[PDB]
Amino acid sequence: ERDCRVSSFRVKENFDKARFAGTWYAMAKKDPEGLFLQDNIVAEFSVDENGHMSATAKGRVRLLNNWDVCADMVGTFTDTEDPAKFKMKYWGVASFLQKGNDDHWIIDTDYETFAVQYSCRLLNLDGTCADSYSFVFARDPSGFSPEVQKIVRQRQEELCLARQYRLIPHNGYCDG
Ligand SMILES: C/C=C(C)/C=C/C=C(C)/C=C/C1=C(C)CCCC1(C)C
Repeated sequence: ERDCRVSSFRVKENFDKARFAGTWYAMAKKDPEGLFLQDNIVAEFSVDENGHMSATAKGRVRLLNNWDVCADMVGTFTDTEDPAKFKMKYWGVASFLQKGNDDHWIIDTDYETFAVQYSCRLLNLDGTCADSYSFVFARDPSGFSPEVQKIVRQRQEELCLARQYRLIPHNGYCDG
């Protein structure tokens, strides 16, 4: 039944950049292949006068050589024909941190409690996703109500990502 094609995934209706501004604590995540942020992830979103969205993010990353580093990351977003789908250019303040460009979609959000984000980095020949990442954010570091948890589980299912997220710890590693 349900369609796993990236192109059929619903997104946030009439997304509002200005209401999305602010601090968002990552609560759970579904990792992509390769190096990614491990934990202690906190993102901060901003929208200037011209409507240009940007964000800064802090998170712990395990370098291949076993060092643990706190990554200071920056991302700028470009608008598209869909208010909830953006192209994200990102880079770190330290030269060794990953740089790239990645789609950034806002699956769902109430602006005040939770948000579900999603990025497909590589499409299969059938249109499904072969390499994705998804974050579940909260406005409160204490998490969500059971009521909101139900909604979030729903969205995970529609991303065909159910049963594949892991809880993310916050223990002050990058100053929390
Ligand atoms: C080794 C360093 C690694 C992998 C860093 C990866 C950082 C990455 C995914 C950052 C993504 C985000 C940015 C910039 C802005 C806010 C939201 C996101 C979606 C949190």
